[PDB]
Amino acid sequence: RQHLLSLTRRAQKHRLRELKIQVKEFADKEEGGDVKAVCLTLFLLALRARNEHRQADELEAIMQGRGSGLQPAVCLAIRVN
DNA sequence: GATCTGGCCTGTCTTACACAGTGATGCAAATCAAGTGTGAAGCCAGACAAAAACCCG
Repeated sequence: RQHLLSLTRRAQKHRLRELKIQVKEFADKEEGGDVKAVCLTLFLLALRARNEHRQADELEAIMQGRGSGLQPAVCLAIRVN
């Protein structure tokens, strides 16, 4: 009810229960059973309102499996060679 | 007896059998560290007007 960095996982849960309600219903009725992409783009927009295309591109990269992730074939290459 | 020949003995000669990987130095290239005011690529403005993909008489 006060802040969120100190509010725990379920404290935040009870804080935005109704946020979750609306977002899940709208998502799984509009995108035909999906919440990942809609919450993804929601956070992208709500952070890009502060024109932080650096973090936007970084998050789109981690969603695209390229950057600070080392896809398992790469780590396997390193362990072998 | 005298010699022939065949067997064994070395004796050379042929191909082959394990070196790139270690930690160190040492130069060349990159960057980067400030200065300070720029413009440029998007941001987003609620609301409005020309195209691709597919429904529809």
